[PDB]
Amino acid sequence: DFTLRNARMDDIDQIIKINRLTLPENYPYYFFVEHLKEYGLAFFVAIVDNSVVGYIMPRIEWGFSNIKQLPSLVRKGAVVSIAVLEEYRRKGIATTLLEASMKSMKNDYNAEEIYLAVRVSNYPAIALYEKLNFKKVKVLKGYYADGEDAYLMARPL
Ligand SMILES: CC(=O)SCCNC(=O)CCNC(=O)[C@H](O)C(C)(C)COP(=O)(O)OP(=O)(O)OC[C@H]1O[C@@H](n2cnc3c(N)ncnc32)[C@H](O)[C@@H]1OP(=O)(O)O
Ligand SMILES: [Ca+2]
Repeated sequence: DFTLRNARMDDIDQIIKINRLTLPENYPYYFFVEHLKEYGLAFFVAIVDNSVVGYIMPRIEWGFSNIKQLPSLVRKGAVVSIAVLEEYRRKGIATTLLEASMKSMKNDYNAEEIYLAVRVSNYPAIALYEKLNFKKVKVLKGYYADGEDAYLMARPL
């Protein structure tokens, strides 16, 4: 009893509120907009009865691989941000969001790998990512504003 669709401009202040409720990393309005315009096909929301209850915001880029050691550039997707409102957690929504985004990154944007950063103490997200075959690649020391470390996590597409 949730449905998944691509995010639209009208979704964004609902998205921003979700972000502010669930996450310390609170991006300004234009940030969400630029990513919706640039990588929209992989940017999904989860809807319950006309309200947004979750989102995933993607990025697509050229960069060096986290999966293999090559001197040349590869096309990568990144999970910039993902959140599901507490009320609707453990229903498979974050899983459905990430799979939908990964599919688009692969098919619409020709990314060959995806990565993200997650707090070393965010054990629910880590568990989620690991169930989706994400692996720990690196520890990013003092990555977050409050000084906490991050796992850089990655997987092939
Ligand atoms: C920005 C970044 O890239 S990292 C930040 C991630 N987002 C946040 O921290 C915001 C606060 N937290 C949340 O919004 C959610 O808890 C999320 C995004 C981590 C997961 O949302 P959910 O919809 O509940 O995840 P989902 O239902 O798809 O769970 C799938 C699997 O993930 C694991 N998992 C998810 N949440 C938990 C949890 N609290 N405790 C233990 N395992 C969990 C489980 O193995 C779960 O499988 P199962 O429920 O069938 O046993
Ligand atoms: Ca985190």
